[PDB]
Amino acid sequence: SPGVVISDDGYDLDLFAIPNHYAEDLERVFIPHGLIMDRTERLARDVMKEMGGHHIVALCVLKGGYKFFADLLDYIKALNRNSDRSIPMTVDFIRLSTLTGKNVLIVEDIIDTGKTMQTLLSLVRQYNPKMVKVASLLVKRTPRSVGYKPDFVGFEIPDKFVVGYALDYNEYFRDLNHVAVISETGKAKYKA
Amino acid sequence: PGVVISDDEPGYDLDLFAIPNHYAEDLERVFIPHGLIMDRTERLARDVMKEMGGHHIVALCVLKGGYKFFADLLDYIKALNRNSDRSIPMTVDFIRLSTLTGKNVLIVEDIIDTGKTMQTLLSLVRQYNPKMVKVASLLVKRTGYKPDFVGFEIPDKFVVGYALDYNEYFRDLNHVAVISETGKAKYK
Amino acid sequence: PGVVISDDGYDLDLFAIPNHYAEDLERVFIPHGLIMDRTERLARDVMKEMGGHHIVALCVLKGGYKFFADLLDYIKALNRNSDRSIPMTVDFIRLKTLTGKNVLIVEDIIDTGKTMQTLLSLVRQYNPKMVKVASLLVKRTPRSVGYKPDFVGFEIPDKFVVGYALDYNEYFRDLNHVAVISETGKAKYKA
Amino acid sequence: SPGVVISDDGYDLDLFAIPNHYAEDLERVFIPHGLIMDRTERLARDVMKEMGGHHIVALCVLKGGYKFFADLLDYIKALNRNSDRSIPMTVDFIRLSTLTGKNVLIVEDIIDTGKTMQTLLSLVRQYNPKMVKVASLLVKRTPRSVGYKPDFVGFEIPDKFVVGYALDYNEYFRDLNHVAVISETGKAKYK
Ligand SMILES: Nc1nc2c(ncn2C[C@@H](CO)OCCP(=O)(O)O)c(=O)[nH]1
Ligand SMILES: Nc1nc2c(ncn2C[C@@H](CO)OCCP(=O)(O)O)c(=O)[nH]1
Ligand SMILES: Nc1nc2c(ncn2C[C@@H](CO)OCCP(=O)(O)O)c(=O)[nH]1
Ligand SMILES: Nc1nc2c(ncn2C[C@@H](CO)OCCP(=O)(O)O)c(=O)[nH]1
Ligand SMILES: [Mg+2]
Ligand SMILES: [Mg+2]
Ligand SMILES: [Mg+2]
Ligand SMILES: [Mg+2]
Repeated sequence: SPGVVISDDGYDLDLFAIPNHYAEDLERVFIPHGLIMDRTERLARDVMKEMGGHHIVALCVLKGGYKFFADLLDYIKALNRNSDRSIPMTVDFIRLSTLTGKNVLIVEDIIDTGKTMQTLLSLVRQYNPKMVKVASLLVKRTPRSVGYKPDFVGFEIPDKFVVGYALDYNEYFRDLNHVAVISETGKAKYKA
Repeated sequence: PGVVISDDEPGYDLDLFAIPNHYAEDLERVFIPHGLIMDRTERLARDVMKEMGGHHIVALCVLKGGYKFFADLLDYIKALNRNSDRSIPMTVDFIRLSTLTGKNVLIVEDIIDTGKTMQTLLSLVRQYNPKMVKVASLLVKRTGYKPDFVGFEIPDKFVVGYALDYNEYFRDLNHVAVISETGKAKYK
Repeated sequence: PGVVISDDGYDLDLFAIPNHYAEDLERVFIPHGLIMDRTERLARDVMKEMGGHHIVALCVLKGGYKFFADLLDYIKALNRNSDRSIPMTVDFIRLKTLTGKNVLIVEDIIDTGKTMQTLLSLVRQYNPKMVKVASLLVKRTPRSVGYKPDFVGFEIPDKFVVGYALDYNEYFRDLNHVAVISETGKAKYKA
Repeated sequence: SPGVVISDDGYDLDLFAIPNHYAEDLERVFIPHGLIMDRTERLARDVMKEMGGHHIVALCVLKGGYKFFADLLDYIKALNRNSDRSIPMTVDFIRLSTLTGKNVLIVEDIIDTGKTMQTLLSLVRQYNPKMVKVASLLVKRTPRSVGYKPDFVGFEIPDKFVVGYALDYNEYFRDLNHVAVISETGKAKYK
């Protein structure tokens, strides 16, 4: 499954709640915060359906997108809360030999080209894990794609630079809970 | 007109969201996920404080149904009043009325179909001489009355989930989804 | 008797409180989150004792709608994971079809117990199958007639509380915590 | 302020929502999940008042306590969301240079002996940040303490081994949302 597909055919900024200091820094809102949560909940169910059998090593990729790792884990925890079974789980943050013979879940916020995840997978596999599966919230339909496709995808978004929820721009838009396309005004205002 | 959901867009495939297993064959598509509703409802609260709130607000919920939306909408409204340095008094009430005279009356509805409910309701409310009468409807069914505040404009399909029910079923369904012919015959 | 708050709450400066309500409160008895956690368990106690026959949830007016909405949400949450289509009736009543029904009366606060005793007397003449009362708050008061609800959220001291579901002359609705009103705020918002 | 003080002098398990597979693994619930959130919300406000405004560096200490770090930041980001000002913020993790000239906030889940923090504070202060302040969800009231006190304290708990929310035990109890006292059955089952 390609996940929730958003074609090239989001929302107007006036239809949702937006921080006033970001009003001119955004073009449109692609994915409202609540829509992310609902999809993330289903993602957690998909993961726990196949991977959630026993002990899980959930790896968060750093840096950028910790909010998605936190929310995904909460939904996963909520499922364990009603499983009639005490299930242990390892939670760590990649940027070692603990992964050997484990069910590893790599969690990423966004995959653009796919170079990051391809490098990361070719390194985790250098050890001896039972299996490595990757769950990503966002996946760009970009011509810059190397070809990689995650095992779990939340949203498939157009090839536009997005901010909000878990994605920041020079450590801005962290208080922005919606996934939104940055504008040239915001891109320039928050330049490093 | 609010968040428009056109006829040509299919909505959301049931495979993409969390749905009660007992409602699996009873739904066709998910139009509006629960989180989408809350986000839109949050903005609607801001729109209410924009045009209203200059005077004492009387929040009117209409029975039956839509109490869930009335509850959520007021929560966002009360949240806006929390960040104010002024203690805002607000009156809540439920109808099928002397309290309305000289007040800003907000009639909260979950869905508008034929529009006959609101037309009959408006006329009676403005008889009691309010300072302002406005209507907040979560859903407007594309089936000559237009609300002041609209959450979503949905196609002509019988929807259930979130505040909306069918023979008191689908109350546990948090998403606004289109009912199927199976579910229609099932819970008739 | 549910969570017991003895005569022996919290300081206002330890929680998130509306600045305009600073002088109007003495103490915070029950933070909003603590209400939610207890309400969640209450909903399970209801399903374990009333989830046998179709439930007619009756909300008592005025006040207590917020507790009614939250209680139902946790109830509906249990129905989602039941793998069964469970129909539920919701309705409202005031200071005044139920025959052979499993009726759940939802109240926010029981003080003297006169309201519920009167209500229960009225409902039982329609001859329902079962009547049970779930109250969020129950006061330890000498003015109590002796009535005890089937489901209790919190047993609180004999103090006039506001917040969450309880208002005072249409004030304190934005207050999410159950808190004791002060003489300052009570005289400030008097009608 | 010493934070919300829980005396040695908690809540019964039968009053709150608790997973069935942890039933015999717990003695008593000290802090329900919702109570934590209400307190964490106030802490975030204290933080933003005192060290907020401009740029801060949020450091989470590994391992454990990521949950409290996530929730505290959510409340912080909620504050910045309604501030009418674009506030930048660094989020980072560290396990025992960018910090220099910045407002460093160390976020801990629990402080017991205080050996972890005094060591951590000494290292961070070497890089001459503009200031270093520490927010701990739980401060364990114990004579084993070195005498260190955080700038921000959520709860001052008795000297009992607690699990839940952000405190795990051999990677168990991660699904437990309430801070509860572990039993001997659970301390041996998850050995
Ligand atoms: N804020 C923001 N950052 C982005 C975006 N696209 C790429 N990046 C850069 C980083 C952010 O984590 O991701 C690259 C993943 P890779 O191309 O597969 O190696 C974007 O739309 N928004
Ligand atoms: N569950 C469900 N109920 C509906 C729907 N359309 C109409 N109704 C009937 C009721 C529901 O509250 O509303 C009527 C509004 P009116 O025709 O303008 O007076 C629908 O799509 N779903
Ligand atoms: N806001 C507020 N109102 C209260 C309180 N105690 C009593 N009341 C009045 C009403 C309910 O609002 O109590 C009637 C229940 P009964 O005495 O058992 O018949 C209180 O602490 N706060
Ligand atoms: N699950 C649990 N773990 C604890 C507890 N007390 C200490 N620890 C261990 C670790 C944190 O997990 O404490 C280090 C802080 P320091 O002792 O001040 O240097 C406790 O009550 N529960
Ligand atoms: Mg990332
Ligand atoms: Mg209606
Ligand atoms: Mg009442
Ligand atoms: Mg720690």
